[PDB]
Formats: sequence, C-alpha cells, structure tokens
Amino acid sequence: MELIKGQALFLELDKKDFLSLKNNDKNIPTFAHPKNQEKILAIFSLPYKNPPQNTKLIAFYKDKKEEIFIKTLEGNYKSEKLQVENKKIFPPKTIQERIAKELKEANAIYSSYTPKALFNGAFNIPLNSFITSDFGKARTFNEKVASYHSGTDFRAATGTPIYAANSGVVKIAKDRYFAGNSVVIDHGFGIYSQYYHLSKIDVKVGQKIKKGELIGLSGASGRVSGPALHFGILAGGKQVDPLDFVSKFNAIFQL
Ligand SMILES: NS(=O)(=O)c1ccc(CC(=O)NCC(=O)NO)cc1
Ligand SMILES: [Zn+2]
Repeated sequence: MELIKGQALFLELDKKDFLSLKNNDKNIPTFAHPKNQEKILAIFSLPYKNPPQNTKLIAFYKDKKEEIFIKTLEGNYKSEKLQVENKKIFPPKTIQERIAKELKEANAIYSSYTPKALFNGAFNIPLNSFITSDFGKARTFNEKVASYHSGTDFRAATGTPIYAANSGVVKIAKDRYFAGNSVVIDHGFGIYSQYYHLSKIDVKVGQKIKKGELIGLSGASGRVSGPALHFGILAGGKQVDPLDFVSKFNAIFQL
C-alpha cells in the first residue's frame, strides 16, 4: 500500500482467529469495524518528519501470519527554504521548565489508550469557516525538514465560537506555551482532537462533551500571526492531516 507522510490509514483485517498486530515489537491496538462484523480496524500513521521509507506490519493469527507492506509517499505539501539554519535557541529556564513540563503532561495523555469509542458518528468541522493555513506547510534547510504545521488553521476573528468536532472526554483545558489556550479531547482508540489559541475555554478537564457542543471561543493566544483556530488530530500516536483523517474516519463511522 502507499501512505503519504503525516497521514493516517485505517487498516481492515479479518477478525476470526486474530491475535495481534505489530510494527516490529510495538503493538498496535484494534477495534470493531462497525458495519462489517467479520472485520476489525487499526489506525496506522506515518510521521511527517523523518518517516521510514517503508513499513512492514504483521497481523498474527492462530493459524497464520499476514504481512502488510506500506510504502511511504511524500505527497504535495507546500514547502519553503529556510534562510537561517534553525539551530538551538536559548530560552530562559523559566520557559524551558514550562515547555518540558507541558510536554510530559501531553505525552502522558497521548499514551493513555482508551479502548472504546467515546465518539458519536462522524466528525464535523469545529466551525463553518475556511482554511487559512494548510496542514503540512513545511520549512526546510538542505531539503531536511526542520518544522511543519502540525494542524490546520481556520479563519476566525477573535471570539468566533468553537464546537467539539465529535463526542469525547476533555483531557486538557488550559493555557499552554506553544498552544495558547488549548483544548484536547479523547475520542477513544487513541484519537485526540485539538483546538488551540482560543480566547476563551468553556470546559473543564474530565468533562464528557457532545459533538457540536460549545468548547470555547477562537482567539490568538500563544499565536504570533493573529486571530485564528488551529485544529489538530492525533491518531495512531502521531499528529496527522485532520481533514484527510476526518474524511477517512467518517467514511467508516457515519451515524
Ligand atoms: N497536542 S500538543 O503535544 O500539546 C501540541 C501539538 C502541536 C503543536 C504545534 C503548534 O503549536 N502550532 C502552532 C501554530 O502555528 N498555529 O497556527 C503544539 C502542541
Ligand atoms: Zn496553526
């Protein structure tokens, strides 16, 4: 198969006599294919930065092993050369400390696999706007990828209402350094949706939240380049293209 870097892929597999699905010694969780009962699903993601050229998964069954080969494609992401080498930058310890802590808090949350569906049918776009800045917009020195846009930015003046893309449980609901006023929702199966740079947070941590229910107001917090919404999806342990994901997810889980 072929998968563009920074995208997710729903794998279909026979349920009967299935034992495990592996990427070398790392396990990959599985879940019910909701319409077809003889099948199960797993989410596989390739990182945008530094993906392997090829990947080989193994679906072990009681009676046989089934291999899956996935070729890593490059896609057609927008990309600009960097003038100045990125290098190490030297923030104050006070900030270093905050970042490093908020990172730990994030990694703990994103490696807390919920093995049931908390969602309710398809995802909807968090607001009825348009994309100002695409996912995957990269900045490169020597065609090595230094950074990229980990989400997608919608047009939103400060105070534009934002709605949960799908049902779930709120895991983050506070101001953070890079993300500004962040909200992150666990939808189950390692699928998290992200809403950043809010001007206002209207939810707590631990709160069960309905699809289309209000989670906050768009803003510009922690954002250099003005008011907007930054929407993100983490799935199969990686930041991925949110619209591409939504479209694949919905194709399967449509109400
Ligand atoms: N979920 S998390 O581990 O806290 C995280 C993911 C991605 C980013 C990346 C970012 O902040 N991009 C900002 C931006 O340019 N918006 O227009 C931060 C934080
Ligand atoms: Zn953004």
